[PDB]
Amino acid sequence: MILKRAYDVTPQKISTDKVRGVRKRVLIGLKDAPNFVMRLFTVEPGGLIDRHSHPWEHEIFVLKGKLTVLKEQGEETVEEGFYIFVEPNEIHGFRNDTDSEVEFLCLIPKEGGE
Amino acid sequence: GPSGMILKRAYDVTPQKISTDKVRGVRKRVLIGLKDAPNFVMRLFTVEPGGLIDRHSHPWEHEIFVLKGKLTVLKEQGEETVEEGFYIFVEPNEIHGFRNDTDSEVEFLCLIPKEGGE
Ligand SMILES: [Zn+2]
Ligand SMILES: [Zn+2]
Repeated sequence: MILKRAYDVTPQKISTDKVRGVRKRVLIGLKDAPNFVMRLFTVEPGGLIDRHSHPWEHEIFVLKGKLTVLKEQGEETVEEGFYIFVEPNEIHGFRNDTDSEVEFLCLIPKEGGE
Repeated sequence: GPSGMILKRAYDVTPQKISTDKVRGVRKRVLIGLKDAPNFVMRLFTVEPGGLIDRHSHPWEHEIFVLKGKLTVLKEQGEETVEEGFYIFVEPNEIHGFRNDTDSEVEFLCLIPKEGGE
């Protein structure tokens, strides 16, 4: 059994053509998990995960801040204490329009990798 | 399967009492349940002060994230308390349980493969 403070997992900085101002922690990855993986994302002020889709779902819980969720058309802001279920193949992305860091838990089935 | 995305305040789900031979002082909210989940389910558990999930095991894993409070985790050998911001991975068949030794509610997210129910 693994018990660990999430913050202590080293975050990975992401800065690409589609993702900027984002850090990813893999809390429960493919080494350990037989079916699905647990990640924790931190979105800096102004950070962006641009619209994309994939053949697997997301299950998300917003831990801190106000997260802007991009939809195929339009967007919706939600707060700490919201959960989000993104169906497979649905277009989605994320932005942080606030002045402080936003954090969310994100789980995907193993085929999504970590 | 269906398209779209659900975005919902977890507290809009009513916390339902869990009461079994091996659980007392616990409530649960099913957030992403069997009716919708392709692969795994998301629950939010509330452990009342003094609540207890006795040591047990089952043929599926748990993935847990502690949202609020100090959670005492029961292991096959001894126990360890963790707090908000900790995650826990419980392997299939590993003995585990939980206690809330504090005077306030403890909350944690708990995800299992959907073959284990909701
Ligand atoms: Zn995605
Ligand atoms: Zn269990």
